[PDB]
Amino acid sequence: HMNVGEILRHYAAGKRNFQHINLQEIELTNASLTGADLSYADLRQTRLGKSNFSHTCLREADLSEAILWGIDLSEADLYRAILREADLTGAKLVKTRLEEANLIKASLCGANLNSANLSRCLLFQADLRPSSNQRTDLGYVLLTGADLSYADLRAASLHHANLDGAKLCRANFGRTIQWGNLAADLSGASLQGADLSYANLESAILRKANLQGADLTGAILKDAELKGAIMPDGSIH
Repeated sequence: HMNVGEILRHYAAGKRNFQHINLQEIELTNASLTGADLSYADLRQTRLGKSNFSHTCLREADLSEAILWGIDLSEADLYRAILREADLTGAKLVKTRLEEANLIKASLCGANLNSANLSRCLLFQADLRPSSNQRTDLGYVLLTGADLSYADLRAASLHHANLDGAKLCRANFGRTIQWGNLAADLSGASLQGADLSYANLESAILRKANLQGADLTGAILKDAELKGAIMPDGSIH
């Protein structure tokens, strides 16, 4: 049941073990707790904008409805963490470990998720459209077996992303007029056995993407860039 001065004093003193601590609603904007162990901690509705939580342990922590805009979570371990409806707009999520995390209704607009591990995460209705500053970067992200049903990925960059076995039902990979009319760019991505049914792939860039075994039932593929893509049947477009 800990306040700002308490945690800042303890961390300054060299304390790193904050497992299970209740920090609900705390404000730590612009501050650093880098390397702290916050496994199993309660960070719900915290205000952590622009803070430095790089290399933190946040295994199975609860950050539901937290304000995490522009947070640095690079290389943090968020294994099975709960980030339901968290605001991660413009967050740095480079090599962040988010395996089996709950990101339902989260905003990740303009976040950098380069090489992040979101294997088997829940991303139902998440917002991954551009922020006012940049498109969302999911280069080399692992989204294997994740569920992104209804997620909004317009203009997202997904170069070499792994979406194998992912559920992408009704996900939006189209252009956004707000951001240069850029479509989602899945160049070189793998979507083997993915469920793309009813997904919007209009003008999506699918060059050299692997769609083998994927379900395209009802998907909108009008004007998609398919050159070199492996089609569901294994043929090369």
